[PDB]
Amino acid sequence: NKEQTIFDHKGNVIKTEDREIQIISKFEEPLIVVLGNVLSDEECDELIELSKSKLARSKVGSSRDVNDIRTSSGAFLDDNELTAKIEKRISSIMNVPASHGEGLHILNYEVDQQYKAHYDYFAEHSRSAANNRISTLVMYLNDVEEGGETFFPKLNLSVHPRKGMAVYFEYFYQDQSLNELTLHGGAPVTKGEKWIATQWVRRGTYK
Amino acid sequence: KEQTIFDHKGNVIKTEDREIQIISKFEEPLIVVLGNVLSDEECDELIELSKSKLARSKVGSSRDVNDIRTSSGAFLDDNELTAKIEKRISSIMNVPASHGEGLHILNYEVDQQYKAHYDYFAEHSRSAANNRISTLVMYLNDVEEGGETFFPKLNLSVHPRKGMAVYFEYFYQDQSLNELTLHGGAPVTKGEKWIATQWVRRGTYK
Ligand SMILES: O=C(O)CCC(=O)C(=O)O
Ligand SMILES: [Co+2]
Ligand SMILES: [Co+2]
Repeated sequence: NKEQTIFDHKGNVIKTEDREIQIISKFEEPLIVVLGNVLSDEECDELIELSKSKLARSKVGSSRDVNDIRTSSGAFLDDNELTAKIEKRISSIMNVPASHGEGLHILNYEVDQQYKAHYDYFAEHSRSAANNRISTLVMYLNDVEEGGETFFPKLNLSVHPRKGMAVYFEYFYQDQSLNELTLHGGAPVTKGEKWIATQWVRRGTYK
Repeated sequence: KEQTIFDHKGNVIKTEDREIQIISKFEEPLIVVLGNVLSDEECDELIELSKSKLARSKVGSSRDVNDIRTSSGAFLDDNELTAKIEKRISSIMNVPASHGEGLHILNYEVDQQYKAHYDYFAEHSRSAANNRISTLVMYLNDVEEGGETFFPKLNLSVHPRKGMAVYFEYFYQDQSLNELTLHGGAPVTKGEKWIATQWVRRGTYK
């Protein structure tokens, strides 16, 4: 008897209020789902541009408080109608209220940059682990000429960037060994560049 | 790790007439989800060809699909379209089109399925002298619900999406790797499922 998952959409599409998302493939335990048609091309481009501080003194996401998680690398977007619209769609996908999301986090990889394998949930006895992360949505905002795979090294599987698509995965299982298998990284970009939006989702209301 | 037939290491496969998208990979045994394999028009035309073929061959017999029997009536007749598609496929699969059996068409209506099976033949069968080594399953339409291609020993499934495909191979020296490619077509629960399949042999098959 498999454990319950947060994501429980049973078909080949997720009908959200403003967009029909395609369920492409999935690995079952832990649950890793490739999703098509998550963002339009225009939404992808706008999220990239919104992430830019453009050498000004104020960092994008400056409207976030000392209770907010702060990202050294990349930027959390400031809330607006677009991010709210997208967070609502993502909430239908991830089956959790948008109030549990940390907000759209944008990251750029230049050529040869990578993200070493890591967990998205916080350390077990950490303080952040009181309202720990339970699931991730990584959205590909552009096409990557070569490289840039999201790889899960303990599962020997990867998802390749494709503009408008996403990879979803969760790690709220009671057998910790399942959460351990969501170890993942971003492979080096070897030609071109890579842009992603990540939604990290908390067990409890976050914002 | 054993070398795979499928050689493509980037995010796209550039064929003569089409740029295929590599969407995701399970490494061992190798299972690859491919985008943009067939245009919408190619999918639509393959289905119309199948309807003619299934009708003219008076095919469509059993309740569910079944790997015991032959299925000659469900291979499309060779024409310009099919040759063009097999040429593309051969660049994807990295095996000459002369090793392919040809575009085999299957249709599933509600509650029909294809129970888990290996595509390759058992050792010492007569077909094992020139055994199948890899499969490409192309989704020719969208399926309201159900109809996933599933691999039960790997807990992995590919959902039908018009124009996409799932590639997998089973030519490993480690027989346990080949046995992990056990796979089936899950019941359609809403709508209907059309696929084309290319099975590729170790040696020439033309
Ligand atoms: O219908 C499916 O998804 C699987 C098809 C299949 O098993 C085959 O053609 O070899
Ligand atoms: Co991560
Ligand atoms: Co099969």
